[PDB]
Amino acid sequence: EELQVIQPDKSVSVAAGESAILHCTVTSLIPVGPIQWFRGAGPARELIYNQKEGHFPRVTTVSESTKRENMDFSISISNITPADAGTYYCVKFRKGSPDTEFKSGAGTELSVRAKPSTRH
Amino acid sequence: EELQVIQPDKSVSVAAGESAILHCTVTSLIPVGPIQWFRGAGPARELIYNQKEGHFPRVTTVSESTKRENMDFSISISNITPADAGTYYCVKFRKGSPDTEFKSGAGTELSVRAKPSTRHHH
Repeated sequence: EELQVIQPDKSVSVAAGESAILHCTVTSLIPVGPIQWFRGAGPARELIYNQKEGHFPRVTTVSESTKRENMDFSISISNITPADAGTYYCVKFRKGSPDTEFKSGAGTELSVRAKPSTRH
Repeated sequence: EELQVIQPDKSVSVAAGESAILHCTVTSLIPVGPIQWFRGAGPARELIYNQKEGHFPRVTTVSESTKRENMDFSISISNITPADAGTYYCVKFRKGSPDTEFKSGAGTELSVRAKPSTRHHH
């Protein structure tokens, strides 16, 4: 029954300027600890969202609450540009001193479609 | 990639009169269609919650999401009594003419703890 982190989309394609929804659910509430979203798998990955701390004005959670019982950690990111293309990972932390990474999701690759030129 | 219905808890134990959380998630938004909850697997099973229609005064979603992309269909049922004990199934329907059952979760067995007596005598 060990926790799994489920990212059901391998890939998401959005038009430039549209919002992009990156899905993540968990199969257990055990162990307690934060779910964080990153762009990149690497040491220079960017923290995209953490509900417990920090400011992320582009992100809106699907779950619409911080209830401890929530199992959907999916987010929407507004006004997508090619700078946002990347593989996004939903990561389960175990609370501790310090919190440690328990499970990472498989990644969802965000691609961004350029607006066709006019007219013609 | 085909939709799965995930009920993480084989069993939940609740004290009589308290609320029971019965968890359910889906792994896909495809196909489009309602999630329903039932108590029982058989022909006399009770409809407990229906996304599309009906009044279920004792039942709310755990999730506060009002968004069509929500994947957490866990429910809280209030004011539990032993009459509520049983196995609860989260069921994905495919929208159609009529809607059909696409997949059923594995079920969660709800048990209800009676309140200890306050007396060690007749």
